[PDB]
Parts: sequence; structure tokens; C-alpha cells
Amino acid sequence: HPEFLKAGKEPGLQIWRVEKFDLVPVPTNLYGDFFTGDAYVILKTVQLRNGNLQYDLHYWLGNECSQDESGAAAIFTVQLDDYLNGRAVQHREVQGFESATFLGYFKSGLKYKKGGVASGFKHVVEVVVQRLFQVKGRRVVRATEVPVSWESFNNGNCFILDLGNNIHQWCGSNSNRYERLKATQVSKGIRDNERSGRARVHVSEEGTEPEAMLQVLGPKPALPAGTEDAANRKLAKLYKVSNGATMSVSLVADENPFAQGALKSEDCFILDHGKDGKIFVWKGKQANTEERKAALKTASDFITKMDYPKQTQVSVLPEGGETPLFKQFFKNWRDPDGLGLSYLSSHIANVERVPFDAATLHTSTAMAAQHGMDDDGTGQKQIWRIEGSNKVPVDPATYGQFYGGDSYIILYNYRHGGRQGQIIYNWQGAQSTQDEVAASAILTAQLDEELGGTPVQSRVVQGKEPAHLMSLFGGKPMIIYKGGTSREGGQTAPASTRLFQVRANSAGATRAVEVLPKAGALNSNDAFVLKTPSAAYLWVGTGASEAEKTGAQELLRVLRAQPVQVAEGSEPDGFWEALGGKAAYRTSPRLKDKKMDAHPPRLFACSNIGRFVIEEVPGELMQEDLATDDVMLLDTWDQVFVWVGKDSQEEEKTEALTSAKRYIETDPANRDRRTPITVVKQGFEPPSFVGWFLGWDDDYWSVDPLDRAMAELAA
Amino acid sequence: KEPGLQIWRVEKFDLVPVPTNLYGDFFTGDAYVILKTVQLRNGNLQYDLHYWLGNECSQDESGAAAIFTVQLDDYLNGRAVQHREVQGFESATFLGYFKSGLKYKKGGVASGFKHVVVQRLFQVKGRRVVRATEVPVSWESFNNGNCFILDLGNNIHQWCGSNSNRYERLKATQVSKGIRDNERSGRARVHVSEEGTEPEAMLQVLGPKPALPADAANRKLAKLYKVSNGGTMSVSLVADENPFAQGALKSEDCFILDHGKDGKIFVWKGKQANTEERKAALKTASDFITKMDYPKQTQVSVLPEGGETPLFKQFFKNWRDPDQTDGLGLSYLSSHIANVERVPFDAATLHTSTAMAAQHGMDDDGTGQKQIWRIEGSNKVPVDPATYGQFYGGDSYIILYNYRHGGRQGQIIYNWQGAQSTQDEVAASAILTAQLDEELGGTPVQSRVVQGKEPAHLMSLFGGKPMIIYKGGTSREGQTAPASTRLFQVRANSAGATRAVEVLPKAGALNSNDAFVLKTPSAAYLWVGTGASEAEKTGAQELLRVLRAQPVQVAEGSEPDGFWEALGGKAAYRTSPRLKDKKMDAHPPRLFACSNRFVIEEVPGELMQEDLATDDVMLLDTWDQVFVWVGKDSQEEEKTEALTSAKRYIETDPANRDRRTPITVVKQGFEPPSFVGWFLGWDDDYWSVDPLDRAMAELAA
Repeated sequence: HPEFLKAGKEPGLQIWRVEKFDLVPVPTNLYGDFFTGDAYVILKTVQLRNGNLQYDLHYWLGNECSQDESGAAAIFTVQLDDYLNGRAVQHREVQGFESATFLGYFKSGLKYKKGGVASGFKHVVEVVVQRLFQVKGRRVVRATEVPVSWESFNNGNCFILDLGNNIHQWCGSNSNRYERLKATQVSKGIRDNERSGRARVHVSEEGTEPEAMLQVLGPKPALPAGTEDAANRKLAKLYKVSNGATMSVSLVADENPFAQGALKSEDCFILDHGKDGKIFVWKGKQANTEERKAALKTASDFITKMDYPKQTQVSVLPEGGETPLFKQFFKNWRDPDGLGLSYLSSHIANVERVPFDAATLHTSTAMAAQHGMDDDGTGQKQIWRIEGSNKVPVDPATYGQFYGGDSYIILYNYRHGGRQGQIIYNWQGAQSTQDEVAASAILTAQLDEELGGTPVQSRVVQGKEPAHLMSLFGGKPMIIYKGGTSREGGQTAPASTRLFQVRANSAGATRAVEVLPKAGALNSNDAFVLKTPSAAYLWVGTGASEAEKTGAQELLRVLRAQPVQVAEGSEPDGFWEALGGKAAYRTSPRLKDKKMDAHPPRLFACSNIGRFVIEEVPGELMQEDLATDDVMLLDTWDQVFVWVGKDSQEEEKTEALTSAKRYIETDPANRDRRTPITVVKQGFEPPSFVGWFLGWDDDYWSVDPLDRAMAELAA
Repeated sequence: KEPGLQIWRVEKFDLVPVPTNLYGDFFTGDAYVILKTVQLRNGNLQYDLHYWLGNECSQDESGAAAIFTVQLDDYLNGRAVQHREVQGFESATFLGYFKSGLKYKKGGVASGFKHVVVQRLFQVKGRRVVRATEVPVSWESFNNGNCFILDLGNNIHQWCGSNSNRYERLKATQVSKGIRDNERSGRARVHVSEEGTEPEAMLQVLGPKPALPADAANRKLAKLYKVSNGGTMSVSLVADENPFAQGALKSEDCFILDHGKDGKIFVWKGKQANTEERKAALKTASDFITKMDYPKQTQVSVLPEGGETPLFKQFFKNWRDPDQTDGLGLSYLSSHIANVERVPFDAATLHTSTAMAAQHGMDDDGTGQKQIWRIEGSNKVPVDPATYGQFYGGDSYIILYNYRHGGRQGQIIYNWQGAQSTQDEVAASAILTAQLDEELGGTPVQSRVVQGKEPAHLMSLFGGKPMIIYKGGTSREGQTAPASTRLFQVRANSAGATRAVEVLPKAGALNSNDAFVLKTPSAAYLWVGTGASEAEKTGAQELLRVLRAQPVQVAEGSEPDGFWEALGGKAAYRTSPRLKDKKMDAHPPRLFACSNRFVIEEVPGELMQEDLATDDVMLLDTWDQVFVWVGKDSQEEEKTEALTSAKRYIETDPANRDRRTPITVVKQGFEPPSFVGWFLGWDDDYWSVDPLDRAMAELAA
């Protein structure tokens, strides 16, 4: 096709409308307008850090779309992918049920217009206009063209009466303030993109309609009320498809942590997630082109076969160009092989990576975010141990040591930019008795309130310490003992033979974590420390580095022993006697600075009818999307931030921790239950949260966001 | 207990709450218990338990109140600092709770009067501590130096003597206004007047007006006794002379720090003293007051081991709490700085936060225009700009600095006095300093520095190059030869900048916190202690570039043995870590008025611009520096003794302060940022209206 040669040559967005089995370019100033009676093809091109080009191929089906118009669109998708050499990821998008990736392409929102080719309508920028859009949606904004009549309105939503030179935006009496804010975007969209600027926008609500409005629609009658999932979404299954060349499927894994090696390069599989709205088709590199080219028809037969809604999202992925959300259904997925990985998520492609440099940290929110460090860790701090129902100050000589039968609270003073903040780390030991971890959690909440509700609150449980917590002790390592307690009452005797993994972080800080002394608790990239009655070893891995060694060295200074250095694979035998054998340890290195590519951040909104629902926020992360009446989650991989809007309900405010946990337990990746949670208050966000938002503004909430909008680009 | 302040009146062996809007009214016939609760930055609660005794108080409710305070100190786990307060003689801490002064009312429980048709008369005395005493309704109560209030209920009549002072009339109006707002819930009019303008209402009740009427340098020496049997109490002197050894306080005993010549005695309870003896600390202290024939009003503080107040601790040489370099704060947090937000130093943002400037002694980044002269004979000689930042200890210099902070510029004259300069030359620099000041409008700040105790902001004036301070010799030209082996100490400030001070090359002159440099005939070391960061050793590097020698970097504890011999051995030095950030906690800033016999009076409570009296000379004692604020209408003698007044404040201090402490003279209307930044609520236009003219207008009526 002639358009295939214009396609995917630069990074960007291309949209073609399927027009009697031809691809016809949509005018760029009109991207995001779609005709309900038509089908389209969308190609998104991402630059790949290493200069290569990556392709997301969508087709979009309108509700009034003909069955030949949708078939043409699917044919073009298979054949465009083929022109780009199967390297692309494909998406089938149905109106109103589009995927998060697609929705992120459209910042001003989506508009669904009445008509299509069959009825003789076109995108063509002399405007005699009389449309009406019903605007709905909170994070994803959709304006649906509707009949121009009061019977189309309701007190819940915002409506737009487009009269050409004047655009009338009208807000329901029950329209929420933030919804009103999203609707102003579609209006300026009409003003700036369709009218090239020369048009004026008018805002009103019930009982304030201008005469222009009342002329077109008539006297206003009385209006009814608006009408707006669950958290099953953890389980998934996997099938092997057959006879792409009439379809039969074989179950290949029934629970969810999946064996990567069940993906045999000679076949095609279907990752089923239909109850959360998604199915994937995985194409083996050596599957026969008859089956590779029927992937989408395969997918729809499978959707019919299990009786899922026809709106279900479908993607097809080529072996080796898999997406993070596909890869996360599998145990320990790793690429067989540069900068960046398989897939670079579009919403984070624009982010410049910033390596760690401790001198300029106080200057970069991007460094603070990308490395999880609010400051060098050298500020003032206080450390307590819970004993019954009281905080008991820790012996300051032992700051940096933590016993796993205890629970601690650490109040820490951070400075970044020229700004002060506080963090309250609540560290919950693995054998801390349940009455004490609970008291430690309540004592943490009270301390936060006694200090004005502004300190960040971070729950950590032993073994999954956040990076910033390790950097609090000078250059000394955080030492984490398996059990026992430092309370004056019950000193214990430590174990016979003990083993300490000593890992380091982006900043050079170390933590020494006691693990069971078995050979299989070893990792290639860290230093370790064994202690027998006889001798005291300092083992060091091929991937270990010096600060792992400097760290493991002063651990032995505390354990009152003296080292015997040992390199990997070149071990004395009294050593691997001291573990009850030899087995195989973890050798595969760590993602380090590729963690952001493998697990990009994700922003969700979350709510509690007695059921927990989460709705993901598409696109680049923007402060604008932090609704002050909402509770949001920012899922880094290493940690989950919970951002509490000032005007959220107090039942949701005090559940913040539980919502994060319920989010983590229902994750289809089988997330570590110990993953740290960090609650953060609107107006007091720490650097390691704001760094992720290009365009954070510190006075943003000083003027109300809706009052700004209805003026700043209004008049 | 949350934070806040709670007052109960002791009524027939019972604790009865005082209505909170009447806090500050005390019946002269009653006794009261007062609990001040403060929050400690780490969230913890800190308790100050006072009981207060009116002059007309029975010995029985005065004993009831003492029972209630020891028993309430019980409920709070022996953690509170306790105080006995006697009418007219209350501690500074106590008086800082009552912003509008105290009121001493006639009556008590025995005569049947509570706090709950009015015709009383109050006499108002006092300038920093305003006390209003209820007096008989009659011209016989009046005099011409004080202010009086004739409370007629719906009308309140403030009357000012002709010889009363303008700032006293100011404090009287806070009393009047208080009565209006608190006792009459806003619904009353205050009527001010003087002699001859008495309204008819006043002359109707008082009749026709007849013709009317109109100690320091001791506080330095104290002693310390051991207490047994607090049965019949016996004591034993354990130290007789001011600076006390922390060790003398043993945990099994109780001690009485005796400052009776200055009106206070302390009781210190150890953790391991038996429990009867501790509950008797009030009674112990009283008998000690009897045995020594001290006035019955002598103030009494009882402290628990580990929660001692910073005044107490300053009677000891180098108090060091066993644990705290870590944690927020220390033993005690003085109530008046308990609201102060703590800025850490950040040079980009310094020009915005006067609070940062105060809290670290830095009026600006140290980079403005400067001129430096050296004193030869009786003249200033411009120093070689290429040698700026070097100072010889046989010279004295003057340094005129141009500072900008906020939107505004100001200037500081530093007068550096070398420790070996000749008396005539150092005295001449002081005369010349004050002359450079009079010539620049009288407005610059003048700061006197002695060699070896240089203030933080001065050692920030020289790019990133350190201040180098050689012990002897002279920049004038006759320069002589350096000593064969020389030891240098390199300290850093909170702004990163550093200062290199030559010391005697010995062992006790090492300091774990600092970089050092030692030039022997042979080699050249760069000993870097455990506590020294990277600005300390990048300081010590260009001192090696000026001495034109080359280094052999040595860390602490692990030193080649020719190092220790170019010293003459290895003796014991200081390992202590310095307070740095918690300095403000150990030594909170106090504000004083002085008059030169030399008398000083502390100003209680939160530091308030309002307390800076235009006809006064005031001392603001931060710890690293004494400010003397000079009121634009004080008398010329007071103005010209400002330096020597400060110098006398320092010699007479019980802390045995360092005689080399910097002194900084400051003029009303021209205060530097590192001074205004201690007064939250500072206003530049404050003096653009007479403070009494403002207050008698819109504040009152």
C-alpha cells in the first residue's frame, strides 16, 4: 500500500481512517476525533534509547461501524505489521473500551462523532455547527456526540453545545468539580484545534444558561441524575492455540506465576485475563506464517468460545518484543540478551535518565525519584523500639542495628532543594509479635498526627528495606538480625553459624541482612558474611563491588570477628561444610538502572460499596491528574506511594495503607507482600515522589485548579 | 495531657481548675499548681510543674499545694522539672507563660472569693515583667511614677503618672486590654488618661486628687553540696568554686546547687537515690534555705537526672549528656524557643530566610565587596588584596564588609584583634573602628573579634579560600621568620567555609573533629581526624599550597611515628563531638536589658520586637556571640559603654564564658539579618509609629 511507505519513519503518532478499503490520513489537528460509524488505524512510534524504532499498532472500531469496515481495518493491521517485519505490538480497540496505552495518546480527551463514510461525513477543517457532546469520565475523558435536546442532559455530567464561533460548556448541578475541570479541555480542544483559535468559550451551570443556549434547546425542563469492576484480577491462565491454519486450544498452565519456558517458539499461545478485560496472543518466532497472520481471528474465536464480552481488549505480541504487563505474568522473566530492553513504555520514553551523584542530589527531583532517595541520609533522626505500648529510645551506640523480633519507629528530618520535610519509617520485624507490630503501626499514625499530619509515613517489613532507609547511618551498614531483641529484659544467645547477605544501593549504602545459612541463600552480585564457631569468612561474588566489601567488613567489626577473604567459586571446604552442603545460588545479575524500563511507574485511583476498585491513569504522569478528592497510588516497582488528597473522605484517608496492601495482594505479578508502602500527603510530597512528574509546580494548589482553568486559557 | 498550659487553684485540699481566660489572675490568699506541657520535636511531652504561693496564703494550703505537686510529679513518672514560685518573685520560666503580665487580687478561699458590679484598683509596676497588684480604692494608693487602673466594670480607666515612662504605659495597656477582652469578653471601653485629665467617673469614686508622691555583679559564684537524710537534713560541700565537675553528681545522692546570692537554689535527684529522699526534695530545699539564712522567696527548682535545664548545666565545665549526639534535641527544651522552626544551612536560599541567618550567624553568603586595613601606630593601612584572608597575630585589622540579604544592603565593620598585637595598636583599632562607624552614618554593624574565636560569617568572606591565622608576626612593611615546626587547626563552619588557626604544636591541641596541618623541618602531614568531613581537608589543602610544602595524608589513630615526634610525644586530646545543630538546644538565646554598678535583668518568654525598648541598651545572647542592641533614644553614656557593658555581662556570667567571645553592636532600625531572624514577627515599619501611640489607638480605644 502507498501509505505503508510513509509509516513509522519518525517517532510520533499517525492516524488513518479506513475509507472503503483504503487508508486515508486524518488531519493532525483533529487526532482524537473519531466517527462512530467508521474504523481507524493508529501507529505510535517510540525512539528506543539505542536509536531503533518500536511500533504499537492499533485499530479502533466504532459502534456504528460496518462489518466490512472493521475487517478492512484488521486486514491493514496484519499487513502493516508485516511491512514493519512483525516487530510491532498490535491492539484491537473498541469504542469506549480502549486500552490504557491507546488512551494515553490523547491528552485533550476523545471525541466520538455521529456519522461516517457510509453517511458522507469527513474530517475537514466556513463552520455552520450545531453539535452537542455529553462529557463523562474522570481520568479518561470521553465526549460523545448526542442529539441536540434537553432530553440528552442530566444533572451529573458536563455538556458542550458547539455553535461554531461560540462554544457553550454547561455543568450539571451535581457535576463534580474535577469532572468540570476535565471538560474544559475538550472545549479548548474544539476552540484551538477545530476553529484555529477564533472562537470564544462560555461556561454556565443550571439556571445560568445564556439565551443562545435557550434558543437552540428550548425552555429547560427538569433533569434526571447521572450514572457512573472489582479486584478479582489476580488470576490468569495460558493456552496453546491450534489450527490457525478452525481453532482448538489446549490448557498449558492454570494458575498465574507462569513458567517462561512454556512459551515454545514454534507455537502461538493465548494469555487469558478475560475477567479483567484483556487477552494477549503470543506469537512464536518459528510459528508458521498461516498461524501468525490469523492471530486476531484466533483471538476473537477464543473470545466467543469462552463467552467474554466482545469489547474485551486484544493484543498480539511477537516473541522478543513483549510488553512489561505481559512479562509480569511470568516467574523471573529475563531477556536472553545494550541500553533499554525489549519494550520501552511510551509514557516514560521522554524521561531523561539521571545517574546517581551524591553532590547534586539536593538539586534534582529526577535523581531523587529515579533512585528513591529524598536526601543523603545525614539529617537528624530519632529511633525507637516498641516495648508493649511505648516507644523506648534505642541505645544510640547501636543506631543502624535492628533485631527481627522487634518493631521500630524512625523519625527522620530530610532537606532537599531548600525545603525541609520529615519521614516516619515504621520497620516491622519478621518475628515481632503481632501485638507489637500493631502498636508500632498505631504509634506511627499518632506521631504523624502529633506533628501536623505532614510527615511522610513508610511501612517497611524486614528484608524489603527501601533504599533511603539504608543511607541513614553515616557510612555504616544497616544491620538486620534474623530474630531476638535489644530490649533490656530478654537478651538471647545468637545462633551457632550465621550468614549475612550485604547488598548495596545506587548510593553506596549497604545493608547486612541475616538470612538462613544454606548455600542456596547466596546471590552472585552481593558480598556475604558467614560466622562459624571456628572461623569468620568474608565471601565476595563475581558481581560484588567494593562498597559491598567495605560494608561487609565493618559488619565483622561489630560481630567482633576477623575476616578470611574468599572469592566466588574458589572457596575453602570448611566453608561449604558450614552450610550443610553445596547447592546452586542466584547468578543472574540485577537490573540496576534498567529497572525503570522493565517496571515503569503507574498511577492508579482507588476506591472502597464494600468492594475495592482501581482505575489506571493513562499517559504521562501529570500533577494535574492528582485529584484532591481522590486517594491515588504511584506504583514504583520498589515501592508503592499512596497520595492522599486533602479533600478525600476520611474513611478513605485512614484506609490508605490497607488500599495499598489490597492493591499489592491482588497484583497478577505476585508481588512481594513485604513491598514497602509510603503514604504521602497533598502539599507535602517528598522529592522521590515529585521527581516522577515532569512539570510539578509547588504553587499549583495555591489557586484552585478549576478556578484557574475557567480563566487562564478562558476569558 | 496534650501541650498547653493548665492552672488549678488549691481549694480546701482540692485541685480546682482556673477558667482559662483568667490565667494570670492569682488570689493573694491562695496557692496554685501550674503544669506547663511542651512538645519536644520528637513528639514527646515535657513537663514543668510549678506551685505558686500568695503572700496571704495559709501554711496549710501552701502545704496542700506542695503535696499536690510531688504527687502529680508522681503521676508523670518523676520526669517533671518542679518549681516553687512565690508572689512577686517568680522564676523567668514561669513569667514567660503570661504575656499580658500577672494580676494579684485581694482575697482567697478563706474570705470566700472565686474566679467567676465591679470597683477595684490596680497598681501596675514593671517594664519587662508587668505585675498589677490590687490596691485600696483611694488616692493614697497612687504615686506619680506608676500607672493605675480603676476597674469600674463596663468602664476601665487607665491612669498614668506624670513621671511614668512611655514604655511602662505601653505595658499597662496590655493589662487594661486584657481585662477588657478576658474578663468582660470584649464588652467594655478602656479610658486612658493622665494627671489632670481624670474623668468625672474617676473623681466621683476617688474624690478630688491631692498632691501625690513620685544591685548586681554578684551573680557569678556558686557552690555544690551533697544532701543526706532529707529525718533531719545534713549537707556536705563537694565543690566550692564556680565551674563544677560533671562527675561530682552521683546517681545515688541528691545535690543542692547553691546560687542564693543570686536568688535561686537547685535540687538534683539521682536515679539511684532512695525514693523517700526524692519525694522530700521540696522540703530538703526549704531547710537548706533556712540553714543558710536565705530569703524565704528564694526560688527553688528540682531536677531529675537526665532532664536537667540548660541553666543548671552551665554551672558545669563541658556538660556532655552520655548519649545524645543522635536524636532530635537534648535533656530539656526551653519553653520560649519551643515554637522555633529549625532551618539547616543552604546558601542558595539564605538570602530569603532571616531565620536561617540568625540560626547560623550568616548575614549573607560572604561574597560582597570588602576593604581590609591593618593598624600601624594610629592609622589604617590598606592591606595587600592578594593577601586577603591571611592575618598575623601581632597585628590588628579593620574589615568593612557590604552585605545584601533580602532586598536590602547593609554593612559590617569587623575589628580583628590579634592575640600578640601591642596594647596601643589594638586599642587604636577600636577607636578607629568606632570612627569608621561614625563616618559611615553611625549605621554599620560593629563586631569585635579576638584571634582564635572568629565568628562563622567572618570566615566565609574569602571565596572558598580558608582564613589563615598565624600566631605571631606582622604583615606590615618588617616580616620575620616562621617557627621551625608549626601546628595548624582547620575548622569548618556550617556554610562549608574553613579557618586555619596556628596553635602550639602539641598533642592536647589535636581535635578529632578537625583537619590539621603540621610542617616539620623534614616532611609535611595532613592528619584528618575521624569527625572531619571533606570541607575540612579541602581547607587543609590550600594551606599546604600557601606553605609551599607537599602533603602526606594521615588519618586519625593510624599515624607514622615521626608525626608524633615533631610534636614531643603523644598526650591526651579532645575526642568530644561538638553540638553544631543542637547548640540552640543547650544554649538557647536569652534577651537582657542592662544599665551601667552594673545591673542586668532577663526578659522572659518568646523573643518579641516589642521588648526592644527605644530608650534602652539590650543584650541578645546567642551563644557564639553577644549582640548589643542600642536604642535610638538611650543615653549617650549607655551608648558609648555598649562594648564594655557586654564585656561585663560576659565576665560576670556563671558559665565562665570565654573572654574572647565576639561582641556585635547593632543600632535600632539597622539590625542585621542574623539579629532580626530570632524574632518571629519582626516588622520593619514597627518603629515608624511610636509603639505606645499605636497601642493606645487601634489596639485599645
